[PDB]
Order: sequence, then structure tokens, then C-alpha cells
Amino acid sequence: LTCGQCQMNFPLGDILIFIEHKRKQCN
Ligand SMILES: [Zn+2]
Repeated sequence: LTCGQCQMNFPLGDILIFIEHKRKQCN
């Protein structure tokens, strides 16, 4: 997944990381 806030791209199977960032790291 890719998030503009963190401006980073992730390959398939790494969606878990995206959720964590948007959890408490993406405020
Ligand atoms: Zn983010």
C-alpha cells in the first residue's frame, strides 16, 4: 500500500504495516 502522509510504497503482503502507520504513527 502507498500513503501520501508517509509518502512510502509497499509490495503486496505488507498491508499490515500500512494499518499500523495509520494507527498511531499517521496521527
Ligand atoms: Zn501515513
